[PDB]
Amino acid sequence: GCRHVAIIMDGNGRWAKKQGKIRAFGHKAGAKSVRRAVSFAANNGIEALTLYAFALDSEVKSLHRHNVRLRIIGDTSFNSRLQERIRKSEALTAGNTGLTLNIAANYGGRWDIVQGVRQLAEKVQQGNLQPDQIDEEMLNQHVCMHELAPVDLVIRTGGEHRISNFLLWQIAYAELYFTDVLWPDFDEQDFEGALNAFAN
Amino acid sequence: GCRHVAIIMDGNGRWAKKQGKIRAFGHKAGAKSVRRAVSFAANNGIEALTLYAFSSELMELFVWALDSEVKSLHRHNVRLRIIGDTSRFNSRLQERIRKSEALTAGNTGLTLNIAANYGGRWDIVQGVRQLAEKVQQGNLQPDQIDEEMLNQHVCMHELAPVDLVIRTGGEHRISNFLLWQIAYAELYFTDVLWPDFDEQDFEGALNAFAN
Ligand SMILES: O=C(Nc1cccc(Oc2ccc(C(=O)O)c(C(=O)O)c2)c1)c1ccc(-c2ccccc2)cc1
Ligand SMILES: O=C(Nc1cccc(Oc2ccc(C(=O)O)c(C(=O)O)c2)c1)c1ccc(-c2ccccc2)cc1
Repeated sequence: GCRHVAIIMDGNGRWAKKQGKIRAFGHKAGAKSVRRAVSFAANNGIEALTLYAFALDSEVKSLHRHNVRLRIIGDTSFNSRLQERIRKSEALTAGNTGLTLNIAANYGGRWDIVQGVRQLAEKVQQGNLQPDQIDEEMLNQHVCMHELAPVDLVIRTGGEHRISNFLLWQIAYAELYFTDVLWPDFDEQDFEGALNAFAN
Repeated sequence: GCRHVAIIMDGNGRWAKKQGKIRAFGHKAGAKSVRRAVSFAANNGIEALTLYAFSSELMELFVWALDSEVKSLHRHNVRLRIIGDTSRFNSRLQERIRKSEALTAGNTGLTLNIAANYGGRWDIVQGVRQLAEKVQQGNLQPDQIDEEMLNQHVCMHELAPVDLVIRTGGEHRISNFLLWQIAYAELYFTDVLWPDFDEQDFEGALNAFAN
């Protein structure tokens, strides 16, 4: 019963340079693998896919047309026009009922926790909330994706075995799956394999 | 070149099940493997070792270890720390904890951290609450609260960062152990059950980290 999958997409650059091709060539194949993995998730009743990449404006109409709700997690506070274009893609797809897609942009798991500290750190400095009252269930309501299904499964491609300051709070009970396959190569069968690991 | 290792010790019960023995046999065997992992770490230049048992489904009866192992660890120059929500506990064994720490705090060999009802989420909530008082006490502008700062209020802030997390026993989860602290740590999962995790398995992990 897997509902929320998070992916550290790695090996974009490696994959390209192995073929004697540039940094961007990998990111075009990487963008194609992203889509691949998005249909796969939508078609298998995954409710939430969170992608970490460690311009989108050309994917938006396509994602909208595929019933995908687009949300950006991270520190965007980015030049003012871009921030408004991000809001416009969010709003556009806000009514969609299919897969929820979260793209990490200048995101950090520690930053995420911080942000949430401060939402409470002035829910206090306006005598609204007691230190004593501060608990987990609370702080959780103030971290990214608290409205979404809890993260079940975290996938990292590219062969490294670390979280690298992707989700920290959210991954307390997630399954963690590391494959050497580089992101541009990661396909439906790679994805199913991770899903079966969860299932066992 | 790895300074701080944290270990989720799992597979004690499966280890005994395998031989048709009750859980308790595995626990006794796991106790031995802990001693073995503590020596290894002291004699292989590790500065800090952080140990988290893992149930899930008798755990308390880490009182046994506290009462039986402390004076030996002191003699071996091991600095003993208990991390976790201990406020929960009975007064008298809260004192035993406090007295074991006081005994060993000036030891300059291995720092040994023992997780007792620890949760990575609890750790963070605790760090925060400290700050949330520092706000309702003047002192601190919430403008000011950043990563460096909350870091200083989570467990083990005064030690080298966690470099390597080992989890034995087959499962691929943190299970709410360290969270904030494992941000950049290497994660190492082996199917060896804890009672069988020896020097050679620990060496494998350290050699894996080194690349
Ligand atoms: O608790 C410690 N080790 C330990 C070993 C074995 C089992 C175990 O708990 C389990 C695990 C699995 C199961 C199951 O069912 O799988 C069960 C069950 O359900 O009964 C119980 C815990 C420990 C205690 C104290 C120190 C220490 C303290 C102070 C100073 C120095 C060191 C270090 C480690
Ligand atoms: O770690 C435990 N004991 C222990 C004692 C003394 C030294 C020591 O490690 C060192 C450090 C430095 C040196 C050195 O400097 O050489 C040496 C060396 O000389 O080999 C050895 C380890 C322990 C912890 C928990 C349980 C337990 C768990 C659950 C239930 C019951 C018991 C059992 C044993």
